[PDB]
Amino acid sequence: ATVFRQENVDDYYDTGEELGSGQFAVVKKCREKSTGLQYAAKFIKKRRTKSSRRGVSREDIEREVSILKEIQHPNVITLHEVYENKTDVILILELVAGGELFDFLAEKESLTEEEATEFLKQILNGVYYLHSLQIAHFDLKPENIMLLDRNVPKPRIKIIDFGLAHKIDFGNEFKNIFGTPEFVAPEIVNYEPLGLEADMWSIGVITYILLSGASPFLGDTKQETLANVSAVNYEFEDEYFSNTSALAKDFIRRLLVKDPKKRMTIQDSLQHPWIKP
Ligand code: NA
Repeated sequence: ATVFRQENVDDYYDTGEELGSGQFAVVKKCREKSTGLQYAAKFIKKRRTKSSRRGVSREDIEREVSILKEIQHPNVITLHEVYENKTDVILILELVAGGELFDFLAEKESLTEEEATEFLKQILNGVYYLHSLQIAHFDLKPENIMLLDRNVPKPRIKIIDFGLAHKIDFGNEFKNIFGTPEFVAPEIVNYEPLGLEADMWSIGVITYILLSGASPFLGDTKQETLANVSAVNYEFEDEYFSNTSALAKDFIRRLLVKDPKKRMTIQDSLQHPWIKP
């Protein structure tokens, strides 16, 4: 998939407001001239020279593009097209316009656990699909859980940002993953082999924040946060978890496990009685 479209994107699309700014990536909304349809345009700066640390290596760009090219599931973002100029690879992606799931839930007046599980189940449906493809996201956190559109009765969740996604064909991959300290699994912290299990840890962190609004492993410095992850230093603070069901804590307890091989699997969690009683 090395040679992308080499036309001027401005010839086929108009681009407007910024939607996100990753490092080495900016996302602008855009409208395809030929169809009227709107999309997100992710501009990934190529490093262009192996010595340059301003940009993303081609290998990383090709990895995200071929993982996106493979997936097609209602709970996962769709890739429409890819362009490449002399500075950027441009990913034309499905426009996800409902904002962050947590933003949306922040505006709810109330949230039972029951309501919370119907949004969480969507996340699990999309991860299940990814893992059935032996694809690990590695960057699962609230910023990458979007709503297609909030103004729908029950909105639909979209998993985004496949910049760390990997096909795990050997049962582990061995490389350093630089994710978000609060959500990466202990094995990412300790530069050990990584698998689908790491996403399961991240899911356990999300569920925690989702039910308490507190971050389980968050410390006063980046290294303390990492030390908390690796030590599995978290507690169900009664200040945040007094009215939280036991079945919910058992769910969380089985995902926040340092030994990945003992961590609950995606299909186990879909069968967990907190998810389907
Ligand atoms: Na579905």
